[PDB]
Amino acid sequence: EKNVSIVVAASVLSSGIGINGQLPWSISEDLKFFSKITNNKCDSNKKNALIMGRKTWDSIGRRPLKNRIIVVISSSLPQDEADPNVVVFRNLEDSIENLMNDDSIENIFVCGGESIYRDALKDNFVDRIYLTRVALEDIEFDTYFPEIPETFLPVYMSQTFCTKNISYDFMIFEKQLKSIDDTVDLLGEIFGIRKMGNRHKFPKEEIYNTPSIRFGREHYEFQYLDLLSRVLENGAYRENRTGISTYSIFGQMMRFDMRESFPLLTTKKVAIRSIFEELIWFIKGDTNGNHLIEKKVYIWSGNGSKEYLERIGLGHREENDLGPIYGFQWRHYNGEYKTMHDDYTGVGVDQLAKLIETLKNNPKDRRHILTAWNPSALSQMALPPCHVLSQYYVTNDNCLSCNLYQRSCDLGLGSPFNIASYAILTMMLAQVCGYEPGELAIFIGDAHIYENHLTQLKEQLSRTPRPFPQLKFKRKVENIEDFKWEDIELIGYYPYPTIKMDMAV
Amino acid sequence: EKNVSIVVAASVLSSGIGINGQLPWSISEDLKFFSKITNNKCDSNKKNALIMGRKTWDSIGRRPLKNRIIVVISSSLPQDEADPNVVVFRNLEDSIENLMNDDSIENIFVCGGESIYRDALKDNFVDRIYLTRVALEDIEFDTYFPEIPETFLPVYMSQTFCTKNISYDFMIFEKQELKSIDDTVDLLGEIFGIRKMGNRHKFPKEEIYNTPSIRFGREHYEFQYLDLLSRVLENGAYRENRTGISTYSIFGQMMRFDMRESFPLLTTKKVAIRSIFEELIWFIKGDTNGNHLIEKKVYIWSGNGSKEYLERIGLGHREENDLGPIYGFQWRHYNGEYKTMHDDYTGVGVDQLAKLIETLKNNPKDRRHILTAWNPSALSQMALPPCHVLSQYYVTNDNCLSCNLYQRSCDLGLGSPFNIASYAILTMMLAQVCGYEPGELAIFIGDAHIYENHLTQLKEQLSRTPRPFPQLKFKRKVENIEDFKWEDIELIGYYPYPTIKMDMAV
Ligand SMILES: NC(=O)C1=CN([C@@H]2O[C@H](COP(=O)(O)OP(=O)(O)OC[C@H]3O[C@@H](n4cnc5c(N)ncnc54)[C@H](OP(=O)(O)O)[C@@H]3O)[C@@H](O)[C@H]2O)C=CC1
Ligand SMILES: NC(=O)C1=CN([C@@H]2O[C@H](COP(=O)(O)OP(=O)(O)OC[C@H]3O[C@@H](n4cnc5c(N)ncnc54)[C@H](OP(=O)(O)O)[C@@H]3O)[C@@H](O)[C@H]2O)C=CC1
Ligand SMILES: CN(Cc1cnc2nc(N)nc(N)c2n1)c1ccc(C(=O)N[C@@H](CCC(=O)O)C(=O)O)cc1
Ligand SMILES: CN(Cc1cnc2nc(N)nc(N)c2n1)c1ccc(C(=O)N[C@@H](CCC(=O)O)C(=O)O)cc1
Ligand SMILES: NC(=O)c1ccc(C(=O)O)c(NC(=O)c2ccc(Cc3c[nH]c4nc(N)[nH]c(=O)c34)cc2)c1
Ligand SMILES: NC(=O)c1ccc(C(=O)O)c(NC(=O)c2ccc(Cc3c[nH]c4nc(N)[nH]c(=O)c34)cc2)c1
Ligand SMILES: O=c1[nH]c(=O)n([C@H]2C[C@H](O)[C@@H](COP(=O)(O)O)O2)cc1F
Ligand SMILES: O=c1[nH]c(=O)n([C@H]2C[C@H](O)[C@@H](COP(=O)(O)O)O2)cc1F
Repeated sequence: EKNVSIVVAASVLSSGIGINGQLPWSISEDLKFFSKITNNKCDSNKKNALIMGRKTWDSIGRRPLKNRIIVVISSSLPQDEADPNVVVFRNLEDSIENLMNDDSIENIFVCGGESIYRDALKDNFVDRIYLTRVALEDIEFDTYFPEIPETFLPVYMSQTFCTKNISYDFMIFEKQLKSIDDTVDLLGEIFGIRKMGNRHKFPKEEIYNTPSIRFGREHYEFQYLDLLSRVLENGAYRENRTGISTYSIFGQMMRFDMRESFPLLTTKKVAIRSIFEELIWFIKGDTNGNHLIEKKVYIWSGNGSKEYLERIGLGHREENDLGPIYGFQWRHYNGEYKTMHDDYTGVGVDQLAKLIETLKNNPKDRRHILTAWNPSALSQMALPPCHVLSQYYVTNDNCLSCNLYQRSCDLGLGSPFNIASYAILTMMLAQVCGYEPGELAIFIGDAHIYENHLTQLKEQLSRTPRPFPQLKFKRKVENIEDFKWEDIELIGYYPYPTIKMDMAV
Repeated sequence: EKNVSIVVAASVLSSGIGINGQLPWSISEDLKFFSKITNNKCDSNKKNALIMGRKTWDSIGRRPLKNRIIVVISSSLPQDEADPNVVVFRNLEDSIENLMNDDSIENIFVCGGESIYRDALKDNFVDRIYLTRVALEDIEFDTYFPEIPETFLPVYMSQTFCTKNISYDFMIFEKQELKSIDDTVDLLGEIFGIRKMGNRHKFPKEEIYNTPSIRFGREHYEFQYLDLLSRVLENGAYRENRTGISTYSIFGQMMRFDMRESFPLLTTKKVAIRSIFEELIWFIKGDTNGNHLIEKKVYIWSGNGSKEYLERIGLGHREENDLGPIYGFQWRHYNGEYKTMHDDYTGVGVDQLAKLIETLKNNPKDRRHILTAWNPSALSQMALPPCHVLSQYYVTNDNCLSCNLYQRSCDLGLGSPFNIASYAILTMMLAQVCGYEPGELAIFIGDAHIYENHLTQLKEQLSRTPRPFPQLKFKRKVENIEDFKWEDIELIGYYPYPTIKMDMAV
């Protein structure tokens, strides 16, 4: 009685694993993972057994795998005894004799074959599942990994990795002291909200995304879903300037890798083009909302209407003249603002240009900072800056990381946009300055969920995350303002359906 | 064979537990903790046994404790059989008969007596220790808890709690003698190098981890600082900076501290709290004259305000200690045209602090309570660009004031404890002026680094197990935030480890 694990690499949506007798992809790291997971053993005087079908045995050239024993399921292959590293059985059931006798076999791996997978899961021989989720779906398959039965639950989901612009994930499925916890519970019974742990309660299972993954929430999309869960658990019900009240907490953070993937949420289709258009609108220094409306981007329409402007005391302002906001403090900080039609070339401090110059002239400098919080101009703005401050860091291996402090975070609408936007901005700065993308950390003050999003976000929490996509630039620009939407290629983005959520004005 | 736990409340330094036959303090929550930990059982048809000495039995009025069975060790008390809730034994060894027979006893607690504690530890009967550390040392004791033997290791240390301005901690000591996920993660980290982000944030090795036996119970929020030190020592890249002293640096970290039940002043090192207050009130008043700090015997800004340093950074025209428009000039006169430190700036610039107070007490649920010091127009005029760059403030529904701080650059040896204590004091001042209670303090850090001439010192600091945080109280309620004086601050129950000298990088 020992352990049996399926090892498979399947596509993310349709679970395709093969085409015309070979693999539909070439990922070296996935083969290295197969090797290390099938060689992983405890007793040096024992070997592991790798069960595979006959066509799979043909796929690997009919040659043995070093240090392991291959078990081929075939009804026609001659039961040869010459090779002690390869043995043939007439059916999968008889081949499980590695359990009964043969104490020199430590662990068993079901290594390939749609038929082998299917009748190993149907016969309930499988204890564990090592699944490599590959983000390739618009290709041809003829062999599929069967659907994982409900008796299995996921216990691990790795970060997204990238090979040849292909995103992939690693997941584990499993078939399914107290004294410290008791003392903490007693202290939390004695002290009420006086104990800070009671103010940061762990989210209940009903609001926790994929709860069976307890210790292996490595995929960095969990940094967003778990913040959603924390707000749902501990969020105080509070009113704000809009008619829609929120559930709010104060002081949170999220980390995202940008070396091996692009942090665009997969549990919901995100409008990446509107994000890019808003970001390039910021970079060019523009505050004219009509330039966004003309490009079919309407995210600033609510905060730039005649009624809203007259209500907040800017009735003199033109229709979509948002005032000195993001991109006017970026390029013309402390500049005397008049209208959106005037020429501001030369006035104010160009934070972006000085930032680029310092990033490529003094990388280890600790002052790479871009701010939008200008107390002298807050009254002239249609909306004070939400993503308030950002800092940039050049690693010793020439990667560019970004920190963002955001004073107020609409988790339903604003947060995915902010994640993708500052990811794109860090990538642009890295290309312009000759670096690679690093990490993205977002520090949040008032993180809140609007009450008219509760149905939506909870729905989003029911969807198990998929591996992040990749984002590449088609050309190397000479100035950061020259980026165009056609220059951006989004590779391997297979999200869940769109979740409509109304904005609070 | 069942579990045996000592339960004791002792002072933080000398381990005093009694005086003149009674307790040297009155902490209700600690008695409630004793009750809940001695009543905690699994079988409803069983009871717990509480072993105590005879003088201890006199201290509690010689009356039984509800739902439990008291075991009194005495050589003269009559072995009465009338009370089934109290039983007497002639020695501690015979009283351990609860193990051999009496299956109605689930757990055993050694509940008091210096002699009982001492010969229960000497006889090696004790499995666990529940210790309440009380921060009271300048009083008289006649009864002490014996030294914890080396066979015990701490596994839990709670946050600091406050009762009647007295700080205390809860700790657990234990006597000592799935893997699939870990193996898969290790294999992925072998395949991918620094390509796997986990390998860029490696868990600190035991040799640089403060009190390593506390694995799952690092609740004391001083661990938020020591663990950041450890993370920098583990993953910090060796980097040069504008000073001659290189650092080990990482990017993107955070620390949380409670301010409702304690004051986050580090205990693993004696911190100059007076200099912190003086610098903070110097900021609040709008002052940029370093001589005003030097006159009060505070020399933290001398290095960045010398004639040589000013001439070196291009401010040779500037007077000796004229630091320029820095912290407290952007607070009170933001975007104001700076001349010298002697001129009158009353009215010029934006008074961020005043508007912050007005908005905090007029619109508490507003999401724009922000104080910034990063002014790109004035960076060149500053003797040093702002480190604690931006701060935001939040009013909870229960009328508490919490603070978030983004800090672009963090000297963990010198600057970080000062920043923690300083923004704690500032949040408390704002809370008193606006009529709230102190809440939480979160610090978000960009370049968190350790200067290489601090490595020995901080390592020394990492060898010291943290003590409970002290309390900080104000003696009077001021009418304006600028009226705070050093005499107005009372620091109660601060018993730190000795000072660790560390030189500043200019
Ligand atoms: N992405 C991944 O992880 C993997 C992908 N693949 C891909 O999948 C494809 C091959 O898999 P697949 O098409 O399913 O072929 P198989 O690997 O399952 O091999 C099938 C053969 O196994 C024997 N066999 C299967 N079931 C039985 C049974 N119940 N009794 C007796 N013999 C049996 C038969 O051999 P016989 O005809 O001699 O009787 C059968 O022809 C290839 O493209 C391969 O590259 C393969 C492995 C892993
Ligand atoms: N902070 C805390 O957690 C606690 C503090 N305390 C404090 O400590 C003080 C009292 O404790 P303490 O002074 O140590 O007195 P004790 O509680 O240890 O009681 C001592 C008595 O126990 C009996 N005894 C002890 N050892 C033996 C033995 N080997 N054989 C027979 N009898 C024995 C003797 O009783 P006899 O003379 O009858 O033979 C002895 O006089 C009080 O101030 C109390 O408030 C008490 C409990 C807990
Ligand atoms: C059966 N098969 C197809 C194949 C391809 N990718 C997979 N990926 C996964 N996650 N799981 C599988 N079962 C799997 N199977 C295989 C099996 C082994 C090798 C192989 O060459 N293995 C070498 C790998 C050498 C190296 O890259 O280090 C080894 O030593 O195990 C190739 C294809
Ligand atoms: C022996 N003793 C002194 C005393 C005081 N503080 C301590 N604190 C600790 N952590 N551990 C001790 N052994 C301890 N002992 C005691 C024991 C019980 C009670 C007592 O009144 N217990 C009630 C608690 C009453 C309450 O609700 O406050 C109970 O139900 O157990 C008081 C003093
Ligand atoms: N289903 C989806 O998740 C989804 C699909 C499509 C879009 C799309 O715009 O294409 C979308 N995003 C928005 O509507 C949207 C709107 C505005 C801002 C930024 C902002 C400016 N002022 C704001 N004031 C408040 N209260 N809150 C905000 O967020 C913003 C960011 C995003 C969401
Ligand atoms: N560690 C101890 O035990 C200890 C004991 C006593 C004192 C004391 O001054 O009494 C002390 N603090 C300082 O020396 C000190 C000095 C300066 C600043 C702020 C600052 C301004 N410019 C800085 N440039 C750099 N690189 N780094 C800084 O921190 C600062 C804060 C603190 C530490
Ligand atoms: O980039 C943005 N990110 C964001 O989260 N908001 C949300 C935050 C808040 O829910 C709302 C307005 O913030 P406040 O009402 O505090 O002024 O806009 C707006 C943006 F433009
Ligand atoms: O309040 C302060 N906090 C702080 O951490 N420093 C340290 C951070 C850094 O080690 C040094 C100079 O920062 P920088 O070289 O990035 O300008 O001052 C200075 C302060 F005044």
